[PDB]
Amino acid sequence: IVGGYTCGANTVPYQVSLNSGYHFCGGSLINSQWVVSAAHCYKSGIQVRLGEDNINVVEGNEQFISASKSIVHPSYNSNTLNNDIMLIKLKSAASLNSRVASISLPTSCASAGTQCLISGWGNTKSSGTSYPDVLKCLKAPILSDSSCKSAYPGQITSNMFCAGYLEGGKDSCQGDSGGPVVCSGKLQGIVSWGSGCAQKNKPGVYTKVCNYVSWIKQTIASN
Ligand SMILES: CN/C(=N/C#N)NCCSCc1nc[nH]c1C
Ligand SMILES: [Ca+2]
Ligand SMILES: [Cl-]
Repeated sequence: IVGGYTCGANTVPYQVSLNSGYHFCGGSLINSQWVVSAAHCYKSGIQVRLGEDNINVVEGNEQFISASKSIVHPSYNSNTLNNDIMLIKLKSAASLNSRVASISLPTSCASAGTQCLISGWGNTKSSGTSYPDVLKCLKAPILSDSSCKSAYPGQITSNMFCAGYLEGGKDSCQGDSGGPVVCSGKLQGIVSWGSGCAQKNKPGVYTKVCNYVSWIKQTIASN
């Protein structure tokens, strides 16, 4: 997260770190046994880390649970990033509490202007590189479809929305991938892609989760 603030330990209790020897992607807990992330975060050997603030220090609220099953969206295209969504089933149910909690799926799609909370352990600099160890937060509005398409001509599908600031300075970045965009207690987005981070007229591009709710519920019900 560039131009954000320190969330505060366990204030984003649905935020997960995906770990393969190191944090490499975020995710969102949507029930005791399932995480939503980006398809582009897919790899084997995933350990899901919940109750995390400092990902380099055991602080006392962590649950470390291995993935049993990953499911990349059937229609994921790694070239266009269309349908950038993946489900991870945990080997055991997470123990749910104030610091480890599922986030609600949307019943309706969110609209441009809706303020959202974007979070992750990604890079904090526009130019150069510094990884925070504690979770960073950004309040960002959803941008209009027309702005998003003007910013990235030829690239924005019906499964994508822009959120952030066309003036730049405030964005998601490298390592925030797969992480949540929450708007009024609902998971409306997944950190998917962008052009650099926090550049003028190059806002963050998010997976539009409301399009995927029936696939998510169907998949959970049979897996
Ligand atoms: C992560 N999504 C973003 N939000 C915004 N801006 N940032 C876009 C670039 S981040 C770095 C990168 N680019 C390709 N692969 C990787 C890991
Ligand atoms: Ca920790
Ligand atoms: Cl529009």
